[PDB]
Amino acid sequence: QCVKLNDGHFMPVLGFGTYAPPEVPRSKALEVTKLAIEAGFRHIDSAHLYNNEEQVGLAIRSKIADGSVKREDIFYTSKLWSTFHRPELVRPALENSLKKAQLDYVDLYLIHSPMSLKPELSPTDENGKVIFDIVDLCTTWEAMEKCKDAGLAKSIGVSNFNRRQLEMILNKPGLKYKPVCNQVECHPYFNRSKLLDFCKSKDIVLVAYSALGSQRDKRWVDPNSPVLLEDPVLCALAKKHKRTPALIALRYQLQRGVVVLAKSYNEQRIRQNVQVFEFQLTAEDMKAIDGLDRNLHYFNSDSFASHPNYPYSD
Ligand SMILES: NC(=O)c1ccc[n+]([C@@H]2O[C@H](COP(=O)([O-])OP(=O)(O)OC[C@H]3O[C@@H](n4cnc5c(N)ncnc54)[C@H](OP(=O)(O)O)[C@@H]3O)[C@@H](O)[C@H]2O)c1
Ligand SMILES: O=[N+]([O-])c1ccc(O)c(CN2CCN(c3cccc(C(F)(F)F)c3)CC2)c1
Repeated sequence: QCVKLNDGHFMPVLGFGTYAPPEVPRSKALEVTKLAIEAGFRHIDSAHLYNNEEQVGLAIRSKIADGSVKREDIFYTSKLWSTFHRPELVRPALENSLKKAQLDYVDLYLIHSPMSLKPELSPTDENGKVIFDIVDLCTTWEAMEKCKDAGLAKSIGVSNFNRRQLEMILNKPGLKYKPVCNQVECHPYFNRSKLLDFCKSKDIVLVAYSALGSQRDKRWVDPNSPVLLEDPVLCALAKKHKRTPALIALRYQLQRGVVVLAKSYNEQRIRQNVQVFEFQLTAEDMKAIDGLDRNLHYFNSDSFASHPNYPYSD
């Protein structure tokens, strides 16, 4: 089922992850998203960065056209990339994203990250050092507010913000709309409980990404770090409930009132992940998973760690 946003709109509590790396043909994005919708998914998460909006838009419009689903049955998220943080660029980037997906509006538009870059998805100096930018994100937000006001996005939110960055938006002068959510890295090795409480107290949904340990992408993730789905507690619980570690991890998020994203480009696992609605972890199960937290984020950059808006300390 869904959950009510601080704006009145509803968000399905399970969402499909759509990112896949360059080497996965863009055609593939259209298939998987369709299987996702057929399987039961009603929340779809894309981004400009992901470069798959044409197919994801099509996927959706394809399932409206086969009578599977109405449009308001579907919750579609896109995201503003960091080269577009300047307010005069927010709306054009949203419009672009809509035009690509042949769609009238997105349910949710996010600030992908607070790490502003220079107005190239990854702009780079003479040496290959990525070029930072410093923008007042409150002006980015006022621009996001004009997009909601204009019906182009039903709900607005942020992604990758920490507590301090969220407070910055929440105490902006003349604030019109709270962010409805804050999409963040969240899984049992990095549960973000403190930030989860804060978000809750501000009537902000925490949406978990990489809740399955991520795609372990070579650009971002240290190959040393342990594979989430291989954890013995997550594996013990899978047997215990006759399910898979993935399913344990997803259901874990639901029972803390966290909306959870799951990515798969495999038809079996796409169908599997909706079994998350078929079973319950116990109170003991939950405290056991709570114990797994070890302050480990899969995404890393020595480059970005020195960006003035880097969200994690350390
Ligand atoms: N806001 C951001 O900055 C941000 C960052 C990262 C991600 N996201 C969102 O998060 C979404 C997903 O997160 P993620 O892409 O990092 O991946 P993820 O959800 O952690 O999943 C990672 C891997 O788990 C595997 N997997 C999925 N279901 C499984 C199952 N039932 N059993 C076993 N393995 C399974 C998948 O492989 P297969 O594909 O082989 O099934 C996938 O590669 C992304 O699509 C994106 O929408 C947002
Ligand atoms: O699978 N994927 O490769 C993949 C899939 C979906 C995505 O939205 C992205 C893009 N990410 C890049 C990392 N980023 C981030 C956020 C915080 C810290 C750090 C730091 F620790 F690295 F600095 C990085 C969030 C946005 C990559």
